[PDB]
Order: sequence, then C-alpha cells, then structure tokens
Amino acid sequence: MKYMITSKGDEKSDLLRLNMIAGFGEYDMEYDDVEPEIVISIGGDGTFLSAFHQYEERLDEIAFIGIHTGHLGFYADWRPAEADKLVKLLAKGEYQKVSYPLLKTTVKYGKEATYLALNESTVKSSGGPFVVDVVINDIHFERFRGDGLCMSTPSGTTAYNKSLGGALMHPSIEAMQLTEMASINNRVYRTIGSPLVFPKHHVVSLQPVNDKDFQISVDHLSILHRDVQEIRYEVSAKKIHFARFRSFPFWRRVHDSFIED
Amino acid sequence: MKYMITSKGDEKSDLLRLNMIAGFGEYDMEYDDVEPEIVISIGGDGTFLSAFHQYEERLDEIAFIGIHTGHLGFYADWRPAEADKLVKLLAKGEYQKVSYPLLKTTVKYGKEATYLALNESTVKSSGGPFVVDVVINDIHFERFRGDGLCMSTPSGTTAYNKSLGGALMHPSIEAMQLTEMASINNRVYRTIGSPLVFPKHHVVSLQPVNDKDFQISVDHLSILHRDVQEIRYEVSAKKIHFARFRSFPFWRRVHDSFIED
Amino acid sequence: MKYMITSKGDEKSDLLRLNMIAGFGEYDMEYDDVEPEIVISIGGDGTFLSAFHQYEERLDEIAFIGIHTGHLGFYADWRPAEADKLVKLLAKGEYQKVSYPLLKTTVKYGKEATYLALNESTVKSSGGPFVVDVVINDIHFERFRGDGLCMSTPSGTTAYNKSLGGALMHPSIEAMQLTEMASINNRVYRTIGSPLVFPKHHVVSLQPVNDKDFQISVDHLSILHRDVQEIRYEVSAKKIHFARFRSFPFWRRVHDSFIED
Amino acid sequence: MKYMITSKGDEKSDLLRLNMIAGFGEYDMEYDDVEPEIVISIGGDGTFLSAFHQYEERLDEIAFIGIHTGHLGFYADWRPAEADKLVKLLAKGEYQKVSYPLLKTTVKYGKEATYLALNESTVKSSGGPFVVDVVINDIHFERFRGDGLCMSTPSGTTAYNKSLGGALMHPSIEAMQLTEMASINNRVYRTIGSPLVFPKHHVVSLQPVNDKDFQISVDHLSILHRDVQEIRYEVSAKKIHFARFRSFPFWRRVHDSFIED
Ligand SMILES: N=C(N)NCCCC(=O)NC[C@H]1O[C@@H](n2c(C#CCOC[C@H]3O[C@@H](n4cnc5c(N)ncnc54)[C@H](O)[C@@H]3O)nc3c(N)ncnc32)[C@H](O)[C@@H]1O
Ligand SMILES: N=C(N)NCCCC(=O)NC[C@H]1O[C@@H](n2c(C#CCOC[C@H]3O[C@@H](n4cnc5c(N)ncnc54)[C@H](O)[C@@H]3O)nc3c(N)ncnc32)[C@H](O)[C@@H]1O
Ligand SMILES: N=C(N)NCCCC(=O)NC[C@H]1O[C@@H](n2c(C#CCOC[C@H]3O[C@@H](n4cnc5c(N)ncnc54)[C@H](O)[C@@H]3O)nc3c(N)ncnc32)[C@H](O)[C@@H]1O
Ligand SMILES: N=C(N)NCCCC(=O)NC[C@H]1O[C@@H](n2c(C#CCOC[C@H]3O[C@@H](n4cnc5c(N)ncnc54)[C@H](O)[C@@H]3O)nc3c(N)ncnc32)[C@H](O)[C@@H]1O
Repeated sequence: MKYMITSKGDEKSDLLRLNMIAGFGEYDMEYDDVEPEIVISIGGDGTFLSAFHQYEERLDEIAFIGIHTGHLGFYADWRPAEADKLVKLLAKGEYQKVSYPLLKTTVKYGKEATYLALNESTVKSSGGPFVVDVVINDIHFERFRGDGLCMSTPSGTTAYNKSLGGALMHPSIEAMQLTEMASINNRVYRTIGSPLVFPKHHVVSLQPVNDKDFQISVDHLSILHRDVQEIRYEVSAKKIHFARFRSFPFWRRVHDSFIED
Repeated sequence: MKYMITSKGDEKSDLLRLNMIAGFGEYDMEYDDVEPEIVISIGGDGTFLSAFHQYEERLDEIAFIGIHTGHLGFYADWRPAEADKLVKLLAKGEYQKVSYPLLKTTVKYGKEATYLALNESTVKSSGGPFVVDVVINDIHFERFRGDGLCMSTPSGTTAYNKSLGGALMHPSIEAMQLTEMASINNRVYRTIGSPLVFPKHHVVSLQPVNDKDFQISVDHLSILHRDVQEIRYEVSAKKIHFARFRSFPFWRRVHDSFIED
Repeated sequence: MKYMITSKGDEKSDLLRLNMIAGFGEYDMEYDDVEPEIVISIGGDGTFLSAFHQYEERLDEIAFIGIHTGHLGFYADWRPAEADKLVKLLAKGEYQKVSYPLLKTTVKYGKEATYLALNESTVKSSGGPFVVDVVINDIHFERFRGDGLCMSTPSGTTAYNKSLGGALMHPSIEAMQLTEMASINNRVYRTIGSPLVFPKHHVVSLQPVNDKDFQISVDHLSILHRDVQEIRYEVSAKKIHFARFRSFPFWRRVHDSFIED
Repeated sequence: MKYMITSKGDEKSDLLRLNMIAGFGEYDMEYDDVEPEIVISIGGDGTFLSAFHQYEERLDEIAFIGIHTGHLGFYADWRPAEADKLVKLLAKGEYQKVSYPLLKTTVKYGKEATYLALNESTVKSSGGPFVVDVVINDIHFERFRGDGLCMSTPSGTTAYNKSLGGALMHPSIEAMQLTEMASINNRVYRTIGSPLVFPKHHVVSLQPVNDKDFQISVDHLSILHRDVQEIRYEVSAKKIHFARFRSFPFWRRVHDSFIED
C-alpha cells in the first residue's frame, strides 16, 4: 500500500532509502508521505521518534518500522543488511501489528495544549527553583522540590527513565511511570523518592507553587511554557502500531542493548 | 456469615478481639476459624500476612480486613477506635470486594513445591556466593552475581521492594517486579541493575550455576531449599480479596505511610 | 574588632541585625563591611553562601558565623534567641576557629577564570546534549554522557551532592567529590556511576567533545560559558574559617537536619 | 631478602609460582614463609586477601605484590607474562613502597576481639531482624533497621562498598566509609541513606537493640558472634605496604576494571 521512508540524512541512510524505494518500485507500492500506511525510519531512535511525531495525527492508520544504520536502537530494531527481506515481506503484507501504549500530556494556561509521547514527558523550571505540587486523582501526594520530573511510557522506561533509577516495564502493560530528578529531602522537604507506576485511567497532575514557567519536553522536543496552571499526565487512548515480521521479544532487545550483543 | 479474628497476641489486640466477638454475638454472625468468610486481623502487617497464609487455601471464599493496633499498616488500614462501626457494617454485609494480584513461586528439585506470596519472594545463597542464571520466557537474560533477588507483588512494592530501589506500582496492575540486592558489576560481571516489571503470563526462571542450595523466603517465612533445579516466578491466577467499606486509595495509603500522616 | 552583618532582608532578620548592632555598640566593636574580621549572616544557607562570596577575597582575615531565622541550616547553625550570648562572647573574643576545605574551579577559553565554591560547582549543557571527557591527573577516565556533573566540597556533600547519591564526608577531610546527573549507560556508553572522592593535589579536568557551551554554577551563581576549552577541579589552597563558641559536631548537625530534631 | 609466594592452587598459578621460585634461586633470595619480607600472591583478589590475613601480624615488615592469573584484580595488578621482570627488580630491590589505610573492628562481649580489614567489615543478623543503634563519637546518630551495614577501607570502596552505592575514594585518604543494605524507611523508621565517610580518629560504634547475635564478616571471613555488646569501627593505625615497580594509578586501575581495558 502507501508508504514513506524517513532518513537520518547521512550518506549511509540516504543510500539505503533510495535502494529500498527502488525495491518497492518492483511491487504494487506507491510512495506517499501524505497518507502512508507504512512508515519506515532509517537511522537511530531519534530518527524514529521524529517519524512518530511526523504522523502522530494518523497513528491508527500507520504501522511503523525502524532500521538502525548505527547501533541497535530500541525502536529501530532491524539491520540494514536485512533491508531487502524487509521490502519483500512488507510488499506481500499479511504481517502482524504490535501496539505500545502512549502518554498524553495536557498543559493548561490562563487555554490548553496536549502532546503525545512515545518515550517520556519531563518538566523542569525556566531557571529558578523547581517546586510543584503532585496530585494523584485529585489527592495531594507530595510537594516536589528538585531538578525536575519524568513521566515515561512503558517503552520509554529503557530511555531517560532508566537513567533516573526507574524500573523497566514490558510494553504490554498499559501504564506510565514517574521518576524524580535530584529531589531535596530533609526534615522540612519530603518526597517519595521511589518511582511510581500508574495504571490506565489514573490522572497525575502537577500544579505550580510559585513560579509558573516550566521547560516541558516531549521526547526530543522541549518548549518553554509560561503561565502554566496545570500539567496533566495520563495514559493515552491512542497507541503506536509496529509492523512485526519475526519474534524480537522486549526482554531480548533489553538484553542486547544493555547486557551484551 | 462465618468469620474469625486473629490477634497479634499483645494485651491491646487480644482485648479488641474479645470486644469485637462480643459485638458480633449481637448479630447473625457465627465464629468459625475452619471455614470463615471474613478474616479480621488485629495487629500489624506481619499479623495480616500470617492471617493470609493461614487461609491461602480458601482465598476465593474469604474477604480480609486488617485493624492496626500499632502504626498504620498497608494491609491493616483501619483504626482500633473504628472497630464498632466495622462490626456493624460487616454484619449487615453488602460491602464491596477489592482484589490484589498475588505471586506464585515454584521450586523444582531432583519433585516440586509452590508458594503464594502477598508481599514478595526472595532468594539468597545458603552461605557461599550467590550466582544464578535469570531466564525470561526461556530467553537467557543475565547471570546474576550478588546477594540475592526479590520478586514482589504490586502491593508488596511498598515493602522490601521499596528498600531495594524498586518502583511502587498500583495493585490494579496485574504484574510482578524483580529487584537486585548488591549486584557485582564490573568488566566481566554484568547485570541490568534496573528493576524489571513483568506482566501476567510471563515466566521468570532462576537456574543455579554452581551451588544449588538457596535460602528462599515467602513473606515472613524463610526456608533452606537443597538441590534446587529451578525457581519459577509468575503472577498467580489466584487473588486476595479485601472487604472495603470506604475509599482509602492506594496512593493515599502511600502518602500517609511515607510522606506525612 | 571590625565586623559586619548581612540579612536575608525579611522583617525577622533585619530586626535581629539592628538589635545585634545595638549590642555591639556597647563593646569595642566597630561596624565595617569593607574590611571586617567577623562576618555574621542572618537568614538561611543561601544568605550565608551570599556572605561567603561577598568576602571570598579576604577569607584568611575573616571568621564567619551564621544565624538561622528559619529552619536549621548547615552553615547558619545558631538560633535567633541565642543572639545576645553570641554578641557577648564575640566581643570578648578568645574564640576558636574551624576551617573547612574549599573547591577551586578554573575555566579556560580561546583566557582563564577561577571560582571558589563552598558547596559545589556543577556543569550542564547550554541546551544540546552534554558530552564531556573526564580526565584525572592527565589520565582519560571516561566520556560522560548525561545531564551534568557536580563537584562538591566536604561541607557541600549534604547539599546538592546528597540528592545525587553522593556520600556525606566530614569536613576535616581535605577532598572533593564528583557525582553524576542521569548518565546514559548502555552497550556503547559507559560511565563509572559511583561517586568519586578525590584527595588534595589531584586535578580533575573536563574537556568538551562537541559543543563547547556549558552552564557552570558555583553555589547559587550560574553563568553560561562559551567556547570552553577546559574546566579544572581541585581542592583549593584557601579555606573558610568559622568562629565556634561551643561543640556542634558535624554528625550532630547531620542528625538534626536529616534524621530528627 | 626473605620472601614467600602463595598460589590460588590451580594449574596456572602453581606452575607460575614454581617458575618464580626457580628465578629467585638465581639471586640472593631465601624462601621463608615464616618471616618473609616480600609476599607475592598469584591468583585473584581473594588469594591476595588470604595472603594479607596470613601475615597481618607482620604488616610493617612486609611489602605485598599480587599477580593476576585470571582477570585484572585491584590488589593483584601485575600480569603473569611479566613475572620474570618482576623477579629481577624484586631481587635488586631499591623499590618504592605504597601504603593503604586499613580498618580496625573491635567486638566486645559479656571480653574483646579485634580484626583488621583490607576491603571491608560487614554486620548482619543471625536470622531475625537486624536492628542496631549507630553512635558516632558517642553521639547517637540513628537506629538502623535493614539487612546490614558495611564499613569499607578506601581500597575496599571498589569492592562490596561499590555495589551498595558507596563512593569510590582514593587510598591516600585515611578514612572509612559506611554504607547501608536495604534500610527500611517510613514514617516511623528513619536512616540517613547516604553513605558516610569518616576520618581518622573517629569512632563509629554499633550497639544492639534486641537480639545480640550478629554475622560479622571481615573480607572473606564471616563469623557468628553471640552476646555482642558493641561493634566499634575506626581507621587502623597499621597500614598495608605494596612494593611498586611502576606507575599504575588508582584511577587507571579503576578505569580498566569498570570502564574498559
Ligand atoms: N533529550 C535530548 N534531545 N537530549 C538528550 C540526548 C541523550 C541521548 O544520547 N539519547 C539518545 C540515546 O537514547 C537511546 N534511546 C532512545 C532515544 C533517543 C533520542 O534522544 C532523545 C531521548 O533521549 C533520552 N534522554 C534524554 N536525556 C537523557 C539522559 N540524561 N540520559 C538518558 N537518556 C536521556 C530521552 O528518553 C529522549 O526521549 N529511545 C530509547 C528507548 N525508548 N529505549 C532505550 N534507549 C532509547 C538511543 O538509542 C540513543 O542511544
Ligand atoms: N522479613 C522478615 N521476617 N524480617 C524483616 C523485617 C523488616 C520489617 O521491619 N518489616 C516490617 C515493616 O514492614 C511493613 N510492611 C509489611 C510488613 C511486614 C512484616 O514483615 C515481613 C516483611 O518485611 C519486609 N522486609 C524484609 N526485609 C526488609 C528490609 N530489609 N527492608 C524493608 N522491608 C523488609 C518484607 O516485605 C516482608 O514481607 N508489609 C508491607 C507492605 N506491603 N507495604 C508496606 N510496608 C509493609 C510493616 O508495616 C512494618 O513497618
Ligand atoms: N541552586 C539554586 N540556586 N537553586 C536550587 C535551590 C534548592 C534548594 O532548596 N536549596 C536550599 C536548601 O539547601 C540547604 N543547603 C544549602 C543551601 C543553599 C542555598 O541554595 C543553593 C544550594 O542549593 C543546592 N541545590 C541545588 N539544586 C539542588 C537540588 N536539586 N537538590 C538539592 N540541593 C540542591 C546546592 O548545593 C546550592 O549550592 N547548603 C547546604 C549544605 N551545605 N548542606 C546541607 N544543606 C544545605 C538549605 O538549608 C535549604 O534547605
Ligand atoms: N564475601 C564473600 N566471600 N562472597 C562474595 C563474593 C563476591 C565476589 O564475586 N567477589 C570477588 C570479586 O570482587 C573483586 N574484588 C575483591 C575481592 C575479592 C574476594 O571476594 C571477597 C570480597 O567480595 C566482596 N563482596 C562480597 N559480597 C559482594 C557483593 N554482593 N557484591 C560485590 N562484592 C561483594 C567483598 O568486598 C569481599 O571482601 N576485592 C576488590 C577490591 N578491593 N576492589 C575491587 N574489586 C575487588 C574480585 O576481583 C572479584 O571480581
């Protein structure tokens, strides 16, 4: 069907893309980057994340594939030398689809803006100290003082979440995980410290205490938000779909990326 | 219906139990510790854990309640001065039931023994170094060298799991979480370090490397197991049921126990 | 002798300062904020840190004292109600002096700028990723990829260093401690993770890999440094001196601030 | 002068030892394992630790050397193929000596026993819960509830201390570092969590709360101590001396063992 291919833009990826386009020319495949049904990403995880956000308005109509021209990536988990066998099976179709949960972030002002995350959404201060009240399903849980907070998808747990001490969870779990960045804990200031894993339909709301300017990042994209009244986190109703052509279990991908490959 | 009450055995709990039995005498309540339908625990979380294991053969036929005569416990989350209003509503019935996932541990020899955990199951060595191969759904993930491992239920994440850096997850998530104890990591020895959260139907299997003697604990109960061939972890098909009479949200219980009450 | 007093600038501290000045008027004490020999700070640890940097050019000629009008601070460890007994003993003199090690940071360009730290010096990126080579006594130790790094004095170990997992060390140890902020560790990227404690006369040098812009902070003061060629850390030859009038042991101060007071 | 050589006892180490003895036969070297002046250890760090404890009664009269027949060890940091050049220079003498601080542990009963540690001394309970009061220079600092505690030498910081989150410190620092094992922290139970680094002449004393039986380990050696009244930790007046024949800086050894070699 309709398909498009993004490239990291180096010599290796551009050339692989042109060779795959030539392979797709031999089948009933039409190149369309407006309404594709298959999005292939050649590069790294950033390149894949860029591709997801390019088509986040059509997630239910697209199956993603990532090719890693550098090291093994978590989302780009197929090798460049296997690009031909990829072109073949993708042209025949009859593949299976694999869905991962996504994360919704809502920012209210004094207006509303929402964002979809594949890895995580983080919050930091514009420059001053970062103080925010953390409210869970309208229950005030803590007042966080520190550098910032990170709300991660399941597949994102191996990313920024991992460096902050968070747990790695399997993407079949529809959940989201909040981790701390350098919280200050003493006699007066008290946070939980432990990461928190929230189920679907739970709402985690951050509410300012003094300064209302916050550096909010969604994957690679970071934006300064002024006069913030509330940041809301919840597991999205939408999901990203992966075209799978063979078994590459999550824990196997985790073993190869962190233990030994 | 039929009910029984366990006591920590101090003066405070024994007396509260006798006073509740007297209150139940005023209703159509029969004391039966053989086949109760309501199990009340007066004491601490250990007292509650002891009560769960006393009736783990009838979990589907029992709703548990815990009264804390000392500090607030996670499972014993109702106060002694509220014991009368508890007796009333329990006698009328028409309460709601709240299920938490449990953890199944299977130990094979060279025979098989299984155990149900409400908090966690841990593994340590008999005395020598602790080396074990960690296999996830028949995929070899790592070779753990360290002090031991902890596999925790959701409700157990606030217990031993919390002191080992694990995440706290909400008990509506049917999952289990593995955390490390003092793993040795260098150029030759490599573990993941991060906690791992596993969904239902996933099997985590520990397999010995040299010594086959292991100190295996299930909640408060610890047993030396000799000639161990395999320890298997998976989320149980069985669940513990709590009789709830009002909203005491998990994150509220977490706030009170760790932040401030 | 000559003395001055800084104030946090709220009603409480300003009034305490005016009352202490009146008490000093009754003795052979001359107020001089140009060349004082005693610097008193009324407020918090920030107020004390501001006072240290106001006179970092005369550290060998000044003994510091801090009064905490809010909670107990580590540097401001004397209470407002004890201000009179402080005025008395300070006027008589014959006190003991207590020295804490300081931290020297040197920034080279393509020129040189140096800074003295009482708590810590940190490095972060201007906006892009933070990659820096860490060289210890001209030996290349690692290539750090992460959010940033923190080099802490002994007395600073209870401050930012504490929130980053660093050890708390006693200020009689002439040393400095480096801790990580959210390092990325995988098959390709490898840092030590553990905090590092360096003795006197050791030089730790950070060297850029790509981007040469870095947000460098020294205590409360943060400055964007462009075209950075090198950041050098070493234990200063200079020391801050505290006027002590009674035993307030470091570990006692640590107990009161973090365990219970 | 007088010398002896210990062996791990495998084929590789035994044969290297016999070949070095033959090399020493060609010089004015007499084999004496009663009063040696040079102790060579062929094997791993355990083999080296065993050798240190074999002659802990003559530390001031002995310079140690370790050869690693397996992977690089921290104490055994010279390779088997370099054994000949080692024999030569050792026979000529005129080497430099390098001292590392040691750790003294004193156990009182209701009698006294002391031990010297090269890596660390740890405390765990005999079987029940581990509760101990931690007193620093006669000041009560905390009541530790958890799995156990670890008091480490500087050179030991890369060993068990490293797996418990402790900092790695350079052995020219005469100090000792205490780290926690799975402390329980909640509203009622409070420990510092952070590692603590203590200078020379500081005394850290552990004092029982209920059960007085403790599993105390000093390096590889673990002993059950009954009716314990006090465990005291302080930096030893004694030091281990290493015969050095070239520069192998501590941080270089750390880089090779943990980053890449
Ligand atoms: N956030 C910005 N713009 N700057 C920080 C750049 C840090 C960096 O070197 N990230 C790339 C690496 O992460 C891997 N990766 C990715 C990716 C990617 C592209 O980056 C953006 C992402 O980064 C993460 N990041 C940000 N800051 C840190 C930090 N301090 N430490 C660790 N990660 C960090 C964050 O997640 C963000 O989205 N996706 C993964 C996943 N799902 N699983 C496992 N590896 C995964 C990928 O292969 C590669 O090895
Ligand atoms: N494992 C044995 N026999 N000895 C260790 C005793 C350590 C201890 O003081 N535990 C009781 C405390 O935990 C709380 N608790 C409980 C409980 C209980 C009864 O204990 C047995 C349990 O302990 C846990 N434990 C064992 N070792 C450690 C350790 N080193 N650090 C922290 N906990 C530990 C482990 O989980 C075990 O099952 N259940 C909780 C939950 N679900 N959520 C949050 N608090 C919870 C409870 O109120 C009380 O404050
Ligand atoms: N860095 C800026 N401008 N913004 C961050 C502000 C974070 C904050 O609430 N710090 C004040 C608290 O630290 C205590 N403190 C101080 C102090 C102070 C004044 O602040 C500046 C200092 O902060 C530290 N800081 C920065 N970021 C973090 C973070 N994420 N987490 C924890 N601390 C942080 C850093 O050290 C800096 O110098 N000095 C201490 C010491 N020597 N010992 C133990 N407490 C100490 C003091 O009582 C008070 O309870
Ligand atoms: N404690 C007993 N009997 N059983 C635990 C055995 C754990 C183990 O595999 N240790 C050997 C490794 O440590 C390295 N090592 C040594 C050594 C050695 C001989 O062991 C005894 C030592 O172990 C340490 N140990 C005990 N338990 C743990 C644990 N859970 N995690 C990590 N280490 C542990 C402890 O320190 C003890 O003394 N000395 C080092 C140093 N100075 N620097 C850096 N590496 C060093 C050595 O090369 C080798 O790679």
